[PDB]
Amino acid sequence: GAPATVTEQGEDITSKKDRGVLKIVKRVGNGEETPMIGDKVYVHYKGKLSNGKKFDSSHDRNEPFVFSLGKGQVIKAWDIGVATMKKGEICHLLCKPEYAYGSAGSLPKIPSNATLFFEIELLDFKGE
Ligand SMILES: O=C1[C@@H]2CCC[C@H]([C@@H](CO)CN1Cc1ccccn1)N2S(=O)(=O)c1cc(Cl)cc(Cl)c1
Repeated sequence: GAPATVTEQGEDITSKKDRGVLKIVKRVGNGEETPMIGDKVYVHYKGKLSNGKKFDSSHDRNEPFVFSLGKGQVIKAWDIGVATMKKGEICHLLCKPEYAYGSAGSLPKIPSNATLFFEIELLDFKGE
């Protein structure tokens, strides 16, 4: 399925080239611009664990997830991955635990040493 495909065929987008964050662009976005550090970004997403279970979805809340990029408000894989996205892009992101919740996990939903899969749509980004 999609998690296997990003694992096997995704691009390593880490600066360290440690295959900790892998990406496939699923829907090509607009032009060339990507958000910059500190921008307010609006996304829709769904996340899955490696046992196949969906653990979260913004779509199901009927409102986007909003954060300021590059500030550690989200897991490292998201600061790295969303920074690569164009407006309107949809991507798949595979996040090894070192770029997510590590050995601690995040109870109740995220176990220890969890590789996470996301589908992310970048709706908008704006400077404040
Ligand atoms: O960094 C995150 C990432 C990436 C952005 C989208 C979500 C948000 C909103 O739930 C949570 N965070 C930040 C965060 C804040 C507080 C505790 C743990 N993580 N998550 S997430 O991995 O989907 C997530 C979803 C759910 Cl339901 C619980 C947890 Cl612990 C994590």
